[PDB]
Amino acid sequence: ADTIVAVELDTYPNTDIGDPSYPHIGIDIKSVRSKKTAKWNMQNGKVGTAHIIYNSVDKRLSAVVSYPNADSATVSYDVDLDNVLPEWVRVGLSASTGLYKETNTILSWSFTSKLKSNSTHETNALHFMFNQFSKDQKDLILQGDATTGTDGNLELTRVSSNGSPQGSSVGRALFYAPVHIWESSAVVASFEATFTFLIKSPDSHPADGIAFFISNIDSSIPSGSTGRLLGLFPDAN
Ligand SMILES: [Ca+2]
Ligand SMILES: [Mn+2]
Repeated sequence: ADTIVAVELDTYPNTDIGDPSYPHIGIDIKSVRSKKTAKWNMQNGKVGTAHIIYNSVDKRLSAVVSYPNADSATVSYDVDLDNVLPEWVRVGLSASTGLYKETNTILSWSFTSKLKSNSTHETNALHFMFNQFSKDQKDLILQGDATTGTDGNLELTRVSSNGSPQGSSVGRALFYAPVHIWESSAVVASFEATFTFLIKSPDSHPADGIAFFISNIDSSIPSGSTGRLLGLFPDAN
């Protein structure tokens, strides 16, 4: 199976797999059962922003999610990602719906990784920023139902022509180039990610959520990962 580290924006509480009884943000280390969660006052139909940060000295994966005019939600988990992830990874966004549904629209996405080595004022770095997506976005690997270009957005899950989100959908977008998160001469490794999202649902119970994830470079959507598994995991272990 894939190796997955993710920050989940979980819109639907599945209490039998350890979700709290409310929408929440969580840190997932190789399991959909988050190592840490925090309550998330999700807003149907409003544009939100998520930030993810980590560095190899502090070994703490942290995330913050907010909306304009509202307080934020934050979650952190102490973990050495070099003991979890391989040396080369791909980064991406994932989303799903199940019997309950929502739009999982990405309006922008940025990522920065830095490897600071032993040699004088070195730094290896990768940075990308999307503030709009075109219909043929060649530097994204789209998987499942994900599409780009509709209103210049990245639609991670299926939406009808009338704009209604569809259930039982799963889709991901990974940045085309592999990302180097560890090197033998590196003295500090760090990354940060930001994405803005629009989760819209005609229903009182939207599902299932959006995640920023880091994976083995050849990661693909696991079989049966619609719904609560967020397109990231093959089971709820
Ligand atoms: Ca859930
Ligand atoms: Mn959850």
